[PDB]
Amino acid sequence: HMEEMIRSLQQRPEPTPEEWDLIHIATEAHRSTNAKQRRKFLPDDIGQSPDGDKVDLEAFSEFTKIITPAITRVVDFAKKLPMFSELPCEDQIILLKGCCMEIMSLRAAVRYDPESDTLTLSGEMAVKREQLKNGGLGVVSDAIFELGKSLSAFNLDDTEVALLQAVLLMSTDRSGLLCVDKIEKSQEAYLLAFEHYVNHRKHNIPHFWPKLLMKVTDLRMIGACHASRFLHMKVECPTELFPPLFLEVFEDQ
Ligand SMILES: CC(C)c1cc(Oc2c(Cl)cc(CC(=O)O)cc2Cl)ccc1O
Repeated sequence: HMEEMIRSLQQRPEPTPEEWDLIHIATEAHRSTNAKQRRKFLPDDIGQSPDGDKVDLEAFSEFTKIITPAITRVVDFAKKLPMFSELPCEDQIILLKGCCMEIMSLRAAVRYDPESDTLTLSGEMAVKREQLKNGGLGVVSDAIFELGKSLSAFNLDDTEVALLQAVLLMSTDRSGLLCVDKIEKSQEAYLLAFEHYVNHRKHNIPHFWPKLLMKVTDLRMIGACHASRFLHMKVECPTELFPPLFLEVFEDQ
């Protein structure tokens, strides 16, 4: 026990004005690159749940038509982060390929609406778990909805979502990177700045930070699992339906 005491005995350092700068740049890089009022729903006849793993081409088409902008927004987000913009093109590619699905999934998960039990892709199209699943994501769809439901309680604000994206972007998990050190350092700086921003928000939730950190694992699973679905998508879907950017970002794996 002694949880209440231990909790209160913990030091909650606020953000140092080095971290407040990061937290501001990042927060705006995020806000300016991610756009519920006039959100159009995706027709219930599209992707309505033989072949246990068949991909509904119609649904798939609807999602690939809006994926290029979604991917462009993540790239735009990265470009607005100093420590990223200064990296070699090759590095930016590897980083982007390594976190694009995660960030896109995070943005989808936070736009989750419990009322309608849907997600809003590109901040406009509202999709039901079934549709996104038949459209190609399969279980990954189940995973993003599961994450979206659980993130409602966290009340993440633009900054937490923003730093969470920076943390995902600045990873040295993939190979072929050049500036491993500089990225590593940006990672640690964002994590630290992120943690202090969470101390500042004072969430009425027990072990919030540790829990929010576990969401990163959820997103990386979604990311990794997405690479599989993508392969399955290339098998089951006409190549003409795959936009160029979509292919560059998820192929070669
Ligand atoms: C079906 C297939 C084309 C596919 C859909 C897919 O759906 C999403 C889309 Cl379009 C856009 C976003 C992010 C956003 O809301 O901007 C987030 C998500 Cl999860 C992600 C990866 C994929 O390979």
